[PDB]
Amino acid sequence: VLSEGEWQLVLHVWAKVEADVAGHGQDILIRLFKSHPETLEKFDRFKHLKTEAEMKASEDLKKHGVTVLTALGAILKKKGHHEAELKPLAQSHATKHKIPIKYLEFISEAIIHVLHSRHPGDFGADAQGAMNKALELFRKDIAAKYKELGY
Ligand code: HEM
Repeated sequence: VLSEGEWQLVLHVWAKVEADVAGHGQDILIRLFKSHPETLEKFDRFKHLKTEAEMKASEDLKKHGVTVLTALGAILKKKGHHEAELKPLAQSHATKHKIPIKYLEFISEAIIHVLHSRHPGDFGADAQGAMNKALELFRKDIAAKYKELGY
């Protein structure tokens, strides 16, 4: 589990993200889609986007980026007790959207990359290690639910 100090580093940089949820959402999803094209194929809403410029110009993508980061924010703020927040997410992503745990690892990488780009001062090695731990916890718990339903 993460220590109180680790959660503090995670939430300190996350407070910086909340100042521009939409901007962060775009960078993260675009990074995910470009680095791992197979993830884009999972979104019927975004499959038509063929260039980074098109992705950046999509208000629909920006809207989803907010949805994603808002859900993640609520999870991170629950620190070591995010059971209630994960249930609906793990459920939909396993059976409805069919998102393998590996894709959650990909988006975690994208999140960490964008955080470093936008908040280097509050995202040094210690904060980076803490965020990695928080995102690993997120994936681990979702994975447990995935195994439960046989996905
Ligand atoms: C930080 C990790 C993620 C979070 C917090 C997150 C959160 C959400 C939320 C809140 C929704 C809308 C409600 C729902 O259906 O549950 C959603 C929908 C969806 N997510 Fe995620 N998601 C994450 C990662 C991913 C990844 C990695 C993929 C695909 C590779 C993905 C694919 C989808 C799809 C396809 C939908 C349905 C979109 C639609 O039809 O409008 N998500 N996600």
